Amino acid sequence: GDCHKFLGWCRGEKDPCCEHLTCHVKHGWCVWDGTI
Repeated sequence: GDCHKFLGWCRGEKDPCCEHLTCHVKHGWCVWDGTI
């Protein structure tokens, strides 16, 4: 189950992202999270 690439496309889809990422509904692309 490959993970969506960074700054990909989340809008319309409801699937998980790569490590340290979260499907952004508003923006519409996986963004960094947890690493700070």
